[PDB]
Parts: sequence; C-alpha cells; structure tokens
Amino acid sequence: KLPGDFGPPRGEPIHAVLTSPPLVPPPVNRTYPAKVIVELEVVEKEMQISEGVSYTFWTFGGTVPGSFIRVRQGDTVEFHLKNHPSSKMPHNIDLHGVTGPGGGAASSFTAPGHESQFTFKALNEGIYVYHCATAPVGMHIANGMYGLILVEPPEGLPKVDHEYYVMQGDFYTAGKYREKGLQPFDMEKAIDERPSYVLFNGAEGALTGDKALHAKVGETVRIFVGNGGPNLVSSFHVIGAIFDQVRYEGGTNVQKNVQTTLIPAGGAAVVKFTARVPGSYVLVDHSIFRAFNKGAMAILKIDGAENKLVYSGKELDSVYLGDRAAPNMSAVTKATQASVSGTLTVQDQVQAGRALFAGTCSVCHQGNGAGLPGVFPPLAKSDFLAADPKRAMNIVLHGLNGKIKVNGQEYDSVMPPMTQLNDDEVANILTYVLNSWDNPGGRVSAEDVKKVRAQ
Amino acid sequence: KLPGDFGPPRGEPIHAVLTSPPLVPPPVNRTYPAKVIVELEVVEKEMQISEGVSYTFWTFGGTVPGSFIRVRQGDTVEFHLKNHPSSKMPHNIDLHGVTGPGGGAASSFTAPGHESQFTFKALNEGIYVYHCATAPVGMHIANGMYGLILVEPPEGLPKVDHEYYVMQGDFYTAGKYREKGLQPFDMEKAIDERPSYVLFNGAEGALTGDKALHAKVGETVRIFVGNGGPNLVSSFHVIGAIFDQVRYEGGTNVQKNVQTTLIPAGGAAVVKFTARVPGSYVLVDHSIFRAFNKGAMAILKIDGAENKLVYSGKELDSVYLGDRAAPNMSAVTKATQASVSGTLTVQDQVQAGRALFAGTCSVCHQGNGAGLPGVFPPLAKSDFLAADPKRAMNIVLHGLNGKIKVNGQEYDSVMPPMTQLNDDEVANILTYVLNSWDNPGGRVSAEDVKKVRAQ
Amino acid sequence: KLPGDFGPPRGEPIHAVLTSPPLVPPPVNRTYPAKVIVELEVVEKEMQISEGVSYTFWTFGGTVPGSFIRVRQGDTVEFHLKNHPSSKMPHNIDLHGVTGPGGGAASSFTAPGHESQFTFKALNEGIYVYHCATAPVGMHIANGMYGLILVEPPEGLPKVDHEYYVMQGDFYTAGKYREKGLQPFDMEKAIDERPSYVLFNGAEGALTGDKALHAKVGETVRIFVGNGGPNLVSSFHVIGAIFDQVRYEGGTNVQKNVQTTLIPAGGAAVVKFTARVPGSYVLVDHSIFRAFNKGAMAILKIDGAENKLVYSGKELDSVYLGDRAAPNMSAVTKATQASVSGTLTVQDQVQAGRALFAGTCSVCHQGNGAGLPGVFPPLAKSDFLAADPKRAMNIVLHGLNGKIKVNGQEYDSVMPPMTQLNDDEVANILTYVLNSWDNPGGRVSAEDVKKVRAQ
Ligand code: HEC
Ligand code: HEC
Ligand code: HEC
Ligand SMILES: [Cu+2]
Ligand SMILES: [Cu+2]
Ligand SMILES: [Cu+2]
Ligand SMILES: [Cu+2]
Ligand SMILES: [Cu+2]
Ligand SMILES: [Cu+2]
Repeated sequence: KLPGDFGPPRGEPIHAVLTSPPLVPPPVNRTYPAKVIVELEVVEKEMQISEGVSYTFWTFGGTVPGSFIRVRQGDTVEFHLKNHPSSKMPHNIDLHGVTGPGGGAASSFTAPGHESQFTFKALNEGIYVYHCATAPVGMHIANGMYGLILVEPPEGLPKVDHEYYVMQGDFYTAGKYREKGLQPFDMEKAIDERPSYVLFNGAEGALTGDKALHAKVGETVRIFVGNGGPNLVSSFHVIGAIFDQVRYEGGTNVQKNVQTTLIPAGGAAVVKFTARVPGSYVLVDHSIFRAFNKGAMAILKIDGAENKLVYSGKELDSVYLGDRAAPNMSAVTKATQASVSGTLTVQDQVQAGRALFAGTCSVCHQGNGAGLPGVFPPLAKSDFLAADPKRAMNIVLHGLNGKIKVNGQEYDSVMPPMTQLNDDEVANILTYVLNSWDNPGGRVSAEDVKKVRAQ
Repeated sequence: KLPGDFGPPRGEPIHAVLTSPPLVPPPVNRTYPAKVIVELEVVEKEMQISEGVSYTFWTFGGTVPGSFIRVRQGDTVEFHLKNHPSSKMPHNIDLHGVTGPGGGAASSFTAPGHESQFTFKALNEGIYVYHCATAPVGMHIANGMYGLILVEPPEGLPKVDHEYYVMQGDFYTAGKYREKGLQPFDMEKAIDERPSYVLFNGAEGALTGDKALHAKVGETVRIFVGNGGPNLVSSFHVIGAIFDQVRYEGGTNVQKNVQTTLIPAGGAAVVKFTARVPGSYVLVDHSIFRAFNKGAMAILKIDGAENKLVYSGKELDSVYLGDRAAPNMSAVTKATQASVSGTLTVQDQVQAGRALFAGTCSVCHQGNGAGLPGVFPPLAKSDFLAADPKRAMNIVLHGLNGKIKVNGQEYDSVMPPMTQLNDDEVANILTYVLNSWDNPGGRVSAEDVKKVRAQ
Repeated sequence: KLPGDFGPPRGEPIHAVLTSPPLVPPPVNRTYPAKVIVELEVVEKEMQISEGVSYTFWTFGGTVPGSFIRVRQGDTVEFHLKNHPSSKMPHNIDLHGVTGPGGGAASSFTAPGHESQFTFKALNEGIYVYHCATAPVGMHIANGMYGLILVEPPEGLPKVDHEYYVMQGDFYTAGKYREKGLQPFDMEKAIDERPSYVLFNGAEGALTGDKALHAKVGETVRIFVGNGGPNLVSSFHVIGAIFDQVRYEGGTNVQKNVQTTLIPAGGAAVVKFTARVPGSYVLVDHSIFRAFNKGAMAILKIDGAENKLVYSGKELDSVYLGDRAAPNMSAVTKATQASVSGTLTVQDQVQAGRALFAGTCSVCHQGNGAGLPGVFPPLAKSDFLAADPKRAMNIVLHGLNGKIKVNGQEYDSVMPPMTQLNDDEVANILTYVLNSWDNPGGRVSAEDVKKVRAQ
C-alpha cells in the first residue's frame, strides 16, 4: 500500500494552471485525488541575460525558470510535453518526485514540432526540481531548462499572504561577465564549474529594483526556492532577516529560525518569511563573489511603518547593493544598442555611465563626485582629471596609488584596480564623469579603453 | 561512563569479515561486545579508470573504495594494517569513528613489506569514512585510499532485502577525460579542485549496465554511501525515486522522504530505498557535469511487473544515460589495445564507434542514422557525408550550422561542436558511421583527427 | 508580538565586552533585557598570513576573525563602528541576526577617521556571522572583514569548561601558496573561487603547535565556528573525535553525534566536544587539499592520562600533520627576513630547512635521514647525493624514478615530484640535508633552484 494511497482519481480531469516566475498557481484547494492534465511547451529563444547581453535560452514555457506546476499528493498526472517547431534541439523532462525510471525522460522525448505524453502518480509530497534530460544533459540544463513542481500535502500548505517562485542557476558564456553582445554557451567553463553569471530567474536584475518581490509589514511570505544548477550549491541566505522555516523537497525534517541554508544542485526548498520592519531584503548565494560579482541577488521589498525600537537604520543603498540599488539600468541597454547601430551619442554614454557609477565609484568618490577632502579625492571639477583626461582610463583599469594633489589638497592613498570592467563600461563611466559636476566635457570610447588595456 | 559502555569484551576474538565493493559483510548479529581483529592490506596497482584508460591506484584491500569493515558499537577493535612489499609508498590509516589522535594514523604507519597494529574501542555507532593519513595526504586519498567502516548500533540495523556499498571520489589525471593510456596523478588539478573524473567505486561504469546493483519490486535496499573526496561535496541524488531515510554518520537526526542530499567531503550516509516500479534508478552527483560528463552515475536496476497506474513511461535509455545505457563499452577497450599493438582494424573501430555513438550522436541522428526529415539530417546513406567524408571531422569537432541539403531535403539548424571528444573517439565514431547503413566504407584515424584539430 | 519580546531595556546600559580570537567574552549571566553599547573599530594592517608571507588585512578590531560580540536575545544593541584614520577604504557592517535592511549596512557606512551608529533589537537567538558590506563586498570580506556575534538564549547556554572562537576563511594572493613577501589581493582568483590559502583565524598555524587550543580529559569544550568565506563551504570535521552536538545559527534543529558537517559560506555553528583521551584533535575542512595543502587545520590539544582500553595509539605526528606537528616554524620567518636583508647564512637555511623537512621529506627518508634499506634510500651520508649535490634540485622539483644505487644498496622505486615547493623552500631543505648527518656541507640558494626550475 504505497505512500499517497488516496484512491483512484475522482471527478473530471483538471487542466493544470501553470504560472510564470516569480508567481505561483493558486492552491489546489481540494480534498480528493484528481487526474491532472499538464501541458508544457519547450521554446528556444534569445533573451537578455544582462543589459546589452543576449543569450539563447532553452525554456520550459518561455521562461527561466520554467512554468511552475502545482498538483496534490495522490494525483494522477498526465504530462504532455510539446517541442515548438522553431526548436533546433530535441528535449524531454525528468521531474523530481516522479516514481519511475528517468523521472519521465524516455517517454517524454520530443523532437521539434512534436508532442509526447506519459502518466505518473504523484506519490511524494514536496517541492521538486524538474529539468530537461536530453544528452548533453548539462548543456540543456545550463541553457535554462529547469523549473519547479509542487506536490501539495493532502491538507494543503498553511495559508500565507504571498507565494513566490525563485530559482538559482549557474550560466556559462564565452565572454566575460557583462561583455556585451550575443554570448554563446561555453562548454569548457561549464565542465570546469566556472560560471560567468550566477542568477535568480534567468537574468541579472530579474528580481531587483523595479522587479522586486513585494509584501507589507506583518505579512507572511512563502518562497519556493529552486537550484537548477547545473553545478553550483547555493549558500542561500536572506540579508537582514531570518527564515521562520526551511523545508527541503518533501522531507519530514523542518528547520526553523535560520538565515543561511545550503541548497544542493538540483535541490529545492520552501522557505517562510515574516515581514517585521520595512525595507529591502536580499536573497543571495552567500558564496559572496556570486552574489556581488556574478548577479546572484534578488529583492523582497517590504513596505510599512518603521519601528525604531527594532531597527533604527536606513534602507539598503548602493554602498551594499551597488548598481542594483536603482530601479533599473535601462540606460546601459540603450547605450549598447546605440553602439551596435553606430548611433552612440555622448548623452547615451553619460546615462549609461550614471547607472554604472552607483556603488562601483560612488562608494568612495560619492554620488555627487565630491569625495571627502584629504581621504577620497573629488571627481567634481577635478583639476587632476582635467589636466590629463585620458589618464583616467589607466586609473580605472590599473588603479592609482602614491602622493597626488587634487584641488589643492594632498592625497596619499590607494584606489584599487578595476580591470574586470569591460571597455564599454570604463568608456561610459568616464564619459559620465567628464560631463558632470562642471567638468570639461568630451568623451572616452570603448576603443580608447581597448587600446589602453592592450598596453 | 563514556558512550558505548557495554562492558569488557566477552567470548573469543572474532576475525572481521571484510568485503569488496559493492557488497557488505553480514550483520554482526550479536548482543555482546567482542574483541574484533581486522586485517587490511594496502596494494598499489594499475586498474582501468575508464575504457582504455589506466591509472595507478593505491588501495585498501585491492579495491576502490577499500574493503568494507563491519563491527558493533562497544567492540574493541585490534586493527592490523599490512603494506604489500610491492608498494613504493608508506601508508597508514585514519578511521572516522575512532576516539584518539589521528584516528589511528601515527601507530598505523607502515612501510612497504611491514605490518602495524593499534587497538581502539568503537564508542560511536554510525557509518564512517576511513582513509590514508600519510603525507601528502591529498595525493594518497586522490589515488583511491578510502573506504567505509560501519559501527552498528547494539540492536543492529533493521533488516532489509539488500545492502550495498557505493562510494564517490574525485580523480585528477594529467590527461583529459577519456584520453587513453596510463594517466599520471595531476597535483595541479587536485590543488585546484578540478577533477577530470568523478566516479562511484573507482571507475567509469563501475555500477552501470551489466555491473548495476539489483533488487525487485517490493524490496528494501539499504546503501552505505561514502564520499571519499578528496575535495568534492556530492549533491547526491536518485533519479526517478526518493530515499525513505537518509542518516549521516552516527547522527541522531534522520531525514525521511528526500531525493537530493549533500554529502560532505569525507562524509558518509546510510540511505534506504523501497522499490516501487521496475526500471533503472540512477545514483548521481547532481552537480550535473559530474554526473554526465565525468562519470558520476551508478545504477540500481529493479526487476518486476510494471504498474501503469503509478508510472506509464518507458525504461531509461541512451537519450538520458548516453553511452552507459548499454551493458558495457568493451569494444572501446579492444580498439584502444589494438591501437597500442598497431593491430587496429576497421571493424575494431566500427565496434568502438558503435558504443560511443549511443546518446552522443543518436539523440539527434537516431540509432539507425535516419534522423528526422527536415529537422535532423540522416547519416544513413548521407550524400552530404559521402561527398566529402573528411569534412565530418570538422563537423564533429567544430559543429555545423547554416543551410545545407542532405538527401534532397533542406536543413537550416545547428549541430553544436563536440570538441571534448578525443581524437580516437572522433575517428572511431566516424569509422562506424562510414561503415553502417550502406555508407561508402573507409575509415578515419586518430591521427587524421589530430591534424584537423590542429588547424 | 515579535520573537524576543522580553520587554523594554531595564537597568543601566552595558558596555559590551569584546574579545579577540580564539577567546570569547564571559556569558552575560542575566535575566533581563538590556541596552548594550558595542564599540568596534576597523583597522587595516599588514600581518603574517604564513611564515615570511605578509598580507594587508582589513580587520574588525585588529584581528581576523574580528572581535567576538556577545549579547542576549531581547537586548537593544547600540552599535558604534569607528574607522581608524589610517584606513584607506570606507567600511561598514552587516550583522547576521539583525532584523533590518542590510543588517546595519547603510547606517554604519564609515569613512576613514569617522564613526557611525545604528540601533537594533536582537530578536533572534543564535551564533551569527558579521562582515563588512562595502562595495566591492567580496574584496572586503576576502581581506578579513568578518567575525561572530552570539545572541544568547534568555536562559544562557549550558555551562562548559572552555569556550573557543574559530573561523574559516578563503584567501586570494597573487603569489602561490608559501611564496614569500608582501602578497597583494588577487581579484581574478577570488572571482574564480580559487583560493591560495584556506585558514582558521587568519594565518597558517594560527591554531597549531604552540598556538593550539587546550583542554583536559573529562572536560567539555564549546567552539563557536564561523565560515567567513567569502566563497568556500567547509566540510568541517574533527579528526579522531566526534561532536556531541552541532547547532547552526539559531536553528531549532540540533544534530548530535556527528564528525563531519557542512558549514555554508557566511554560516556559523556551535559545536560541543567532550574530551575522552589525550592527544591532538584536528579541526579541518575535509575538502582535503584545503586542510593539507592550503593551511586549513587547527588543533585542540587534550592533556591527561592515556586510556589504552579506548585507544592504544600514539599522538599525532608529522606523518599526518606534516610541518605543523612542531611547536612552530619561526626559523622560516628568520630565514626569509635574512634573505630580504641580504644577510642569509648557511645556518639560517639549515634551521629553515629543518622545519620544512618534517613530513614533507621525513615520511619516507625519516627524521634522521636513514631511510629504510632497499625501500627508501638514505639522505644521511648519501654517496648518491654527495656525487652530484646539484642534481638534488631536479630530484625535489621533478621527482626521481628508476634503478639507482645508494650506499651499496639497489633501489627501484618512485619519488614523486614536489614542484609546488617554492625556490627558497627547496634551497633551504637541501641546505639542511647537505649540512646534516655528516654530509659534505655547502648550500643551495633560492636562485640556484630558480635556474633549474627554468630549464
Ligand atoms: C575607493 C575604494 C575608490 C573607488 C571604489 C574608486 N576610487 Fe577613484 N580614487 C580613490 C582614491 C583613494 C584615489 C587617490 C589615489 C592616491 O594615489 O592617493 C582615487 C583617484 C581617482 C582619480 C584621480 C584623482 C581625481 O581626479 O580625483 C580618478 C579620476 C578616479 N579616482 C576615478 C574613479 C572612478 C571613475 C571610479 C569608478 C569606476 C573610482 N575612481 C573608484 C578611491 C576610489
Ligand atoms: C543534435 C544536437 C545533434 C547531435 C547530438 C549530433 N548532431 Fe550531427 N547534425 C545535427 C544537425 C541539426 C545537423 C545539420 C546542421 C545544419 O547546418 O543544419 C547535423 C549535421 C551532421 C552531419 C552533416 C549532414 C549529414 O551528413 O547528415 C554529419 C556527418 C553529422 N551531423 C554527424 C554527427 C555525428 C557523428 C554526431 C555524434 C558524434 C553528431 N552529428 C551529433 C544535429 C546533431
Ligand atoms: C616518499 C614518497 C618520498 C618522499 C616524500 C621524498 N622522497 Fe626522496 N626518494 C624517495 C625514493 C623512493 C627515492 C629513490 C627513487 C628511485 O629512483 O628509486 C628517493 C630519492 C631521493 C634522493 C636521491 C637518493 C638519495 O640520496 O638517497 C634524494 C637526494 C632525495 N630523495 C631527497 C628528498 C628530499 C629533500 C625530499 C623532501 C623534500 C624527498 N626526497 C621526499 C622517496 C621519497
Ligand atoms: Cu532540452
Ligand atoms: Cu535531476
Ligand atoms: Cu597511503
Ligand atoms: Cu578524514
Ligand atoms: Cu570593509
Ligand atoms: Cu552576510
């Protein structure tokens, strides 16, 4: 008498409601086992992985992660996979939580333009990763082919104010982080488990600024958190808060009151958060260079009244979140498109630089370029800058140390090199600086920086 | 009054029954503390890490992982380590679960041709890794020097139908994955934690195809799962099933109903599985490139009657498991030996290619080379191939995209590059294709591919 | 009615007692919520990361990890951060366990020579990592900016005989492991998560030999264990013992009786150990190349009476712990300083080599250089060595195999290459060998080895 033994399906078959991230379908709200028909379509498509950076994703339902599936333990699921005729590759599916070889893989093999089906009973309650299972499996997963299926316990999950859907992935581009253009998959980097981006929901900034998740003080938030991998294990953490509960897959064990929790590659967890004070709460992989150098940050923004007895501090700003504190970086997308078309203006560069200056430069030189006299020199009306604007390229790329004088004040400090900035980025930041705070104007081009880097 | 306080040893000393993977000794089936004499011998020996790839392993008892040791909490263990006189290195042992400095290491130091002993009381119930503890410790572990010791609780573990022994390891060869010949240990790759192979039980295919583990529908299977490392943490997972229970070392905590669980480097767990429906269940490290590009897959094959109410799908096939869906790849071993002896025939190559074509090429071009008209072009009687057979080398190594015509049908798709295939592999796959499905015949050599790669 | 609801602060404000690793402040020993004033100062400073290897650390309170903070759940904490005027960078703080955006980060932003404050209520009991939150966050963390804050439950933790403070970190130097001199931060290695050192408490040997932690047989030891990262997840393990209990952050779950446990990047745990038999117990990251090739080993030394019924073996020695079995390696620091000043004598080299020979060479050739006739050849009065002393450089760097004769005995074995040793190390070890056991004398210089490596 297997687990999930709740009887044959009753009533009429139900068409599963699938939702796109970061949203989840309604709770099933039923007390009997059903036949649930799931229809999921694979689409291969270019999308923006970062501003001005395109990638050819392979997707379940048009999104990364793929559509969220929600059924009840004991349901019989008739699973239809369609492969869009525009696809170049064959695809299939392995759903964790399926009891059967391959989790569906052999019977769901689907060539472009075709459809397949298989039927399984959902014996196991829990939150589960599903992903493509087509050789080379790692390429298909790295291209975005993963999502979550929730198999509810028979009584349903406890009611909460909000449910969200967040899934980490590691991505492997031929180009470096934030190198612009259409970036191919990089098999070498993937085999070595050296990702160029580590992301929530398939893109840089997918869940930051104006795309943050929302709740209010006093409300409960449940997040279904997946780790599609392919390779990385997430040190999954919420900055400035705690999880009331963390439950992995369909495990009997529930951990309560933790802030940092390890999600295996291919793993999934349900976490619960209670909003206590207003502000922005950051979901990160706390393997910190992923969070702050490769894109692995998401925001849950809580609105409501401050409570100074609990926290007197200010909201998250660019000192910590860097260039993602702002609503968006659309100016970088505009500038990159303008360079492609050969139509790049000084103002395109100024606006792109403005977005990129936040955190990256403002932490020391300030948002207004004033610096701090004798500690951090000014960029606003800087004589040192105006004397030799082109030297700024070497300063950004290779740093500056030693005694210098700026606006009649001596400095003897260290600006670290910032060699990871791409040529266009250095060009744009510097064009912004040159055209702000009554500086001389002019501009630096991507090709100017390339030549200096090449020295 | 220390834990495991069950009295002085009683009766006569017992000689421990040690077993080679994937098998385990009988349950001790006793109710009193004994003196248990363990005799374990270190042997350094070349073995096949993959087809036609040899490696000089250092082993406890002739195998990787080493012999399984099984005692009862409260036993006094008199541990004898012998180092075979053919050994070049000194060796010793640290058993997790030992209470004492080094877990035995200082007193078990054993030069080639010598023997050592130390005595310890097994105070701690649990499943524990043991490994060599001889500087450079990481080299000794990376060479295969690890195994499991089970310290039973006093009542014994619950009875199950089968017990098996599976242990993950990361391996570091100078050559790339599947590069043939005797491969040295690569210290650089090891320090960087960049393994070339990630394996269960010391070899590719050690537990796949005809070497799978077995059980029947309705039966319980306990697996003692170790992670010898040296470096990697396993996202340990069973495809298409769930673990009833996962228990780490001798921990009081037992997790129930999970599919994916993180095993630390040097860690060990006891997992329980109940067979529900027939087919092949894959144990993997779900850091996916390990599982599908570096060897980290093992099979538990369940025989019995299908249950279409639980799973209507087909058994695991080469679309998912690739070239390990088949019983074995002995043809690759034969072809590699033939190249060594200068006796390599066309048929040796054809049979080696046949083994390697499964998954790697058949996912798109099909097992019969028919492809799918207008979506994947045919390899069977392909005019495009016959027009310029040597171009096939560039197609496999560097991919093909753009408009082409094959057997009177237009294609406009993408075949990704497969540059990770070694020269012999490309040669053999192509010789198989050229000599199948009424294609022109002939052959490609490893040296032909080398020259094209070198372009 | 939030967690930690124990009332407004009562009594007078308390000035927090902060302690430097590996020590912890006294238990708060109180039954009422207080206002606790914390004053923590950031200092940037060069320290020795290894013998003769300097690094510019950025520190909370002058140490890595930073000062330990100890408060009670329900306390109101008024947190003052001062940035020393000698600092070149701005700094701030995110304390895990804070309920509020950034964990303090925006309001604690502090330029060199300035001070900031924010107030928070400690609602969440547990052990928590705190770290700098200043862009580039990963650089600041990698430079040493992390520590632990304990928020006690209201009843206090159970009494133990000793409390200690241990925190892992991964470090990224431009130079290789044990390459001497002032080593810059290496951003490339950090982004790739390829550390050169992995350390407890900010240095090689910080907690080994004469800097070990101590307890006696029968005593309980609690260790507050942090993982500052920035990037690595620790397979945290105690060699030759077991943890009675492991509790992560403020989690409700407590695991009992485990030896190996995974600590997320940014995570923290409280572990408990009961001393049973005397000797040295090694805390390691069991991703083994970290422990034995990158510095990740710490010692808890237990004094008291042997108990041969539990463990008959000898204390940890250089076969396992290598060059850290000894009290210290101060001779290496002396020799490195002498080379800097151009004052390096033969004896400076001999004493430095002596320290480095332990484990690295003695495992095979023995502490007395006698070797083992016919198995490992002698270094003591070695004719083979004396015939061509300079050949020894190639033997250490590239290994030796094949038939050789030494002191009238034939050998046919393998000495692996040791290419990871730095030029000064090879020079010093060889100068030690040449000047010991009635060998001919003379010396090898760092520049001699460089030239041979360069071949
Ligand atoms: C703190 C860590 C800094 C960050 C981040 C950035 N800069 Fe910087 N900068 C900093 C210091 C301490 C100095 C003086 C170095 C010395 O030798 O004492 C500088 C210097 C400059 C200059 C030249 C001086 C001037 O015109 O004020 C320029 C043009 C400059 N810095 C620009 C710049 C930009 C564009 C940055 C972001 C990309 C940036 N700096 C980051 C400290 C810090
Ligand atoms: C799908 C992902 C494929 C896999 C895996 C392999 N091949 Fe392929 N191949 C595929 C496509 C879509 C195409 C057409 C590309 C285009 O420009 O439209 C091809 C082409 C070939 C050819 C040439 C055409 C022909 O003779 O049919 C050859 C000889 C070929 N492919 C061989 C080949 C081999 C040996 C493979 C395994 C090693 C292999 N292909 C993998 C799709 C896919
Ligand atoms: C065991 C793993 C060894 C370690 C660690 C080191 N040495 Fe070694 N050494 C070893 C062997 C088996 C041999 C003989 C190799 C053969 O071809 O049979 C050697 C040889 C030498 C020699 C030359 C012979 C002699 O003078 O005895 C020298 C000078 C030597 N080894 C030095 C040396 C040093 C300095 C080491 C530490 C840095 C060292 N060896 C490590 C085995 C092993
Ligand atoms: Cu796919
Ligand atoms: Cu999976
Ligand atoms: Cu060994
Ligand atoms: Cu160990
Ligand atoms: Cu800082
Ligand atoms: Cu943090």
